[PDB]
Amino acid sequence: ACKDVFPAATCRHAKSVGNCSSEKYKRNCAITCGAC
Repeated sequence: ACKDVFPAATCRHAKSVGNCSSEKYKRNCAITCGAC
């Protein structure tokens, strides 16, 4: 049970660079960062 709260535009931006470690863009965009 999860869903990306943050906008895809930002999410991808974090992943691209590899800032997935940061919680700021992990709790919301779980589908992207968490990969659930």
